[PDB]
Amino acid sequence: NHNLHITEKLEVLAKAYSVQGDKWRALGYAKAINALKSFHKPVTSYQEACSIPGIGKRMAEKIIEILESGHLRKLDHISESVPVLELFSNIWGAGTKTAQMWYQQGFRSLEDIRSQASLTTQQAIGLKHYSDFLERMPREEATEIEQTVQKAAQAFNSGLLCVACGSYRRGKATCGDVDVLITHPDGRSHRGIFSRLLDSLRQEGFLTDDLVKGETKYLGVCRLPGPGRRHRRLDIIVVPYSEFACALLYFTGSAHFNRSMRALAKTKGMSLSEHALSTAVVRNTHGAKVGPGRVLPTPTEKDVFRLLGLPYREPAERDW
DNA sequence: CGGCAGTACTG
DNA sequence: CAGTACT
DNA sequence: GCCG
Ligand SMILES: O=C([O-])C(=O)[O-]
Ligand SMILES: [Mg+2]
Ligand code: NA
Ligand code: NA
Ligand code: NA
Ligand code: NA
Repeated sequence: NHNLHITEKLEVLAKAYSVQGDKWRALGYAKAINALKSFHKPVTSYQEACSIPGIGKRMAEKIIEILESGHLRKLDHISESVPVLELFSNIWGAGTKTAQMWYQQGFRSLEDIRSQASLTTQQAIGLKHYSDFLERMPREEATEIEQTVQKAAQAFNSGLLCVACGSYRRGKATCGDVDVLITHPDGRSHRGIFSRLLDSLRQEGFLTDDLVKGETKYLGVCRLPGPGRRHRRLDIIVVPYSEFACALLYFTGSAHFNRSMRALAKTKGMSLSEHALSTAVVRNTHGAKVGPGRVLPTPTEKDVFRLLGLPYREPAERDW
């Protein structure tokens, strides 16, 4: 990154808009930041700033003030509430609206939340693990977690396929959580396995808390045995084999990469989800799907790329 | 002007 | 439904 | 916030 002197100032404003609920402006900042981090050289001119995709008049103006002034005046008028809103929205299950409500009600600390806030079941678990969920784990621990799930699943049916996705599959040295995708090549024996799989992982003591228990998605908390272990976020998704490639693609990410790929599909009259890539998709004038297209056959991730007219990208090159 | 990805889960 | 979360 |  040739422009840290810019981005680290911009990230502060981005975070402020985000925790305050200004989602679209924060998205604009996030895109301008990544564009700046991918630039090959320091941006040294206003029109050079305007050069880059994701940088407009407003953003170029801010970069010009930073190079001349070494500073961004807007940083000095960020509301005093933002550090507290960030503290609160780092509770799993509390977002901008809950954080703002707690702030309005006078709460200022996690002690205030603990002693006085009404918490959902999910939020109470997030608060209990507040520090642990802000920490990343070594890649090698994510391996142990994936393998724990795989062995529990394969105890029931040796034919079950289990793949760690997310940042793990993209090759990162540390992971904020573990994402495990499960399917069965026969296209049938994936059904109704959650109850037994989750029960098995609980009997161990491995699964410590459940955040979400849906028919296809589980989100929760695990901890490996022994001393020196922290609680870690674990997501599991079980999908039919017919959807494996799109589910693998979705779950491997990155989030930015998925959104960019899905935006591309839309421009070409298609739609991409975790379930399928569809074509001949009819939408209204607001980009809204009003008529469903046809599912396209996507036996492998490469097929999704190919049908989108894209060169194949290995997971490591999807880390956007 | 208005979209900015598409979906699952919770209560 | 609105809110939050996942990639 | 940016961009079509
Ligand atoms: O945890 C993550 O950030 C992921 O899965 O990409
Ligand atoms: Mg993940
Ligand atoms: Na530009
Ligand atoms: Na949160
Ligand atoms: Na009080
Ligand atoms: Na996850």
